[PDB]
Amino acid sequence: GAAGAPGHEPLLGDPFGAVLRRCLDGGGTRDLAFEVVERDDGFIIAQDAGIYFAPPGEWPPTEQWAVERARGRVLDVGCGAGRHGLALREAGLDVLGVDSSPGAAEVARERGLDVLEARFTELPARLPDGAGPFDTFLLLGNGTGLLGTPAQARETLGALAEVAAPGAVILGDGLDVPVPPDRAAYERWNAERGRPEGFVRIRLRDRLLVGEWFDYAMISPDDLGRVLAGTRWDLASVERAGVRYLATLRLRD
Amino acid sequence: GAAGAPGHEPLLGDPFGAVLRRCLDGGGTRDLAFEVVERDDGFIIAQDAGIYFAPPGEWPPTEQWAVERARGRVLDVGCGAGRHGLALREAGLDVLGVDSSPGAAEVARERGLDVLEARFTELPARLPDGAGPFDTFLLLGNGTGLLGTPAQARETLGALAEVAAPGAVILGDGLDVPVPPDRAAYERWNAERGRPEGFVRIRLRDRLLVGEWFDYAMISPDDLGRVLAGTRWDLASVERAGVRYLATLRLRD
Ligand SMILES: CN1CCCC[C@H]1C(=O)N[C@@H]1CO[C@@]2(C[C@H]3OC(=O)c4cc5c(O)c6c(cc5c(c43)O2)[C@@H](O)CCC6=O)[C@]1(O)Cn1cnc2[nH]c(N)nc(=O)c21
Ligand SMILES: CN1CCCC[C@H]1C(=O)N[C@@H]1CO[C@@]2(C[C@H]3OC(=O)c4cc5c(O)c6c(cc5c(c43)O2)[C@@H](O)CCC6=O)[C@]1(O)Cn1cnc2[nH]c(N)nc(=O)c21
Ligand SMILES: [Cl-]
Ligand SMILES: [Cl-]
Ligand SMILES: [Cl-]
Ligand SMILES: [Cl-]
Ligand SMILES: [Cl-]
Ligand SMILES: [Cl-]
Ligand SMILES: [Cl-]
Ligand SMILES: [Cl-]
Repeated sequence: GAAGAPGHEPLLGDPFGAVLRRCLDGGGTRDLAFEVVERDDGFIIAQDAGIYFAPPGEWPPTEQWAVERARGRVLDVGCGAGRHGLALREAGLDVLGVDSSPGAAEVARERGLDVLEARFTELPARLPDGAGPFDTFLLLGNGTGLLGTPAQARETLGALAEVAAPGAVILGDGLDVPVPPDRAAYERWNAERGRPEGFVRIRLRDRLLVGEWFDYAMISPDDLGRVLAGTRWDLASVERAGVRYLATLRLRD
Repeated sequence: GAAGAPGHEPLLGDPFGAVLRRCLDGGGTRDLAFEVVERDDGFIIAQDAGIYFAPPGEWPPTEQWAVERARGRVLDVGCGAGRHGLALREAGLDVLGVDSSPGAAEVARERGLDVLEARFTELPARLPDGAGPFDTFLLLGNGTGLLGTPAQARETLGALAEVAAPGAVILGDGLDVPVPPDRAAYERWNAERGRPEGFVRIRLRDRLLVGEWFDYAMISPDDLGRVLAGTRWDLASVERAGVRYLATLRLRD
C-alpha cells in the first residue's frame, strides 16, 4: 500500500543535498544523516551520509588508488560533498568539481572545493574558457554506474571528451557484484520493459522531499567495454579489490 | 509520484527483524544496516541499526540510568535486539524480553536473551505461570512513544499491571522535542482526521518488505500523565537529559 494523500505527500526537490547539509552541520561524522534510495518497485536501501565526509584513509581502496594516480588538471565528475577533489586540492593540484545537486555543490564549496553546478552533458557550455582542458577525470563512488544507461553514458563521455586535454584519462570505479534471486527478478522486469540489463531506476527520499528518477547500475568491466564502443574512450586497465574495480579509460582522437 | 507496479511492489513482512539480522551477521557494528521509517504522508527518516547492538556506555543517559536502577524480576518490554536485557542478564538479574517482531526475537535469542514473541496485550495469556510477577518493566528506546495512542497505551499498561509484582515500577524513557513547522503541519492533519495530537502513523521499509502501520509519538511528561489517568500507574518522577527523559511509573492496587 502506497503512502501519501493529496495535500500530504512528498514534493520534488533536492534530498541528496539536504542530507549532505544536515550531515555537515552536525560535524560531518557518521550516524548523523542517511541517504535513502527507493527503486521503482519500492525496494528501499540506505547509506550513511558520513561516507561523503570521510578522509582518504577510510575510502574503498579503488578510490584511494584513483586519487594517488591523479595528475594535471583534474575534473571531479559528480563530486558529491567534494571528498576526492578536496584531497587533491590539499595535495596541490588544480581541481574543479561538478555536481547536479545544488545542495551538494554548496556543501562542497563550503568545504573549500570549486564546484560547477551542472548536468555533465552541459559541461562544454557552462565551463569558463580558462578552465581545463582536463588531464584527469574522476568518476568515483561507483562512478561508472552513475553514467546512466548506455545512451546517456555515451552522451556524458562525449561531453568529457570535448573538455579533455590530449592524453587525458578517466579514473572510474565500479561494482562487479553477484546477482541474488531478488535482483534477477528485477532484471526480468527490465527485459519486459525493454530496459538495459544491469540498470535500476531509483530516486532519493528524505523527509518530505523526493528526487527525480535516475538510472543506476553495477556494471562489470566487460559491460563497460561495450558502452565505450562508439566513443573516443578505450578501457585501458582494470584493477580489482573484491567486488570493486578501478578502470582507466584513455582518450583517443 | 508513488513507486511500485502490480507484481513489482513491496510485500507485507518483518523489515525490522530483517534489518537487525543483517546487522548482526555483519558483526553488529555501525554502518552495516539501516532502519528506514516512512510516515503516512511519505515522510522518510532512517536510523543506524547498530544502535540496537551498542554497549551500555554508548546508550543515551536515560537508558543507562534505567538499567542502573533495575531490580528484581525484569521484563524488557519491546526488547529489540536485546541490548538492555542482555546487560542486566550479564549483571546477574532474572530478565525476560518481549518483542512483536519474529526476526528481532530470534536475534535477541541468538545473543543470549530469553524472549517471548508476542504483542504486549497478549502477555498475561502467553507468559508461563513460572515467569514473573515482574518488579521492573523496561520501556526503553523512546519507550513511552511506542505505547501507541492513549487507547492502545492504556490497554498495554493494563496487561503489564496483570503480570506485575506488588510495588512494581516501569522505567520508561521518552522525547520532549520542539515542533518544527513541518511537524506542525502534520499535527494539523491529525486534527482534521480526529487523531490524537503528538502521534505519527509510520511503518518500516527494507528492500521489498514493508511493515504494518503503527502509531508513534514523542510524548512530553505532562501528556504522559494524562494517559496514566484511568490506569493503575502513577507518574512518580521524571529526570531529564536534554530532550530525553526517564519516567518512573509506580503501580498501585
Ligand atoms: C541523528 N539525530 C541527531 C541528534 C540526536 C538524535 C538524532 C535524531 O534526531 N533522531 C533519532 C533517529 O531515529 C529517531 C528514532 C526512530 O525510531 C523510529 O521508528 C522513528 C520514527 C520517527 C518519525 O516518524 C519522525 C521523526 C523522528 C523519528 C525517529 C525514529 O527519530 C521526526 O524527527 C520527524 C517527524 C516524524 O514523523 C531518533 O532516535 C529520535 N530522536 C532522538 N533525539 C532526538 N532529537 C530531536 N530534536 N528529534 C528526534 O527525532 C530525536
Ligand atoms: C553495507 N554493505 C556491506 C558490505 C560493503 C558494502 C555495503 C553495501 O552492500 N552497499 C553500499 C550501500 O550503498 C550502495 C551505494 C548506494 O548509492 C545509491 O544511490 C544506491 C542504490 C542501490 C540500489 O538501487 C540497489 C542495491 C544497492 C544500492 C546502493 C546505493 O548500494 C542492491 O544492493 C540491491 C538492488 C538495488 O536496486 C553501496 O555503497 C554499494 N556496494 C558497495 N559494495 C557492495 N557489495 C554488494 N554485494 N552489494 C552492494 O550494493 C555494494
Ligand atoms: Cl554506509
Ligand atoms: Cl600533477
Ligand atoms: Cl565554486
Ligand atoms: Cl541505452
Ligand atoms: Cl542512528
Ligand atoms: Cl536485583
Ligand atoms: Cl527464548
Ligand atoms: Cl486514543
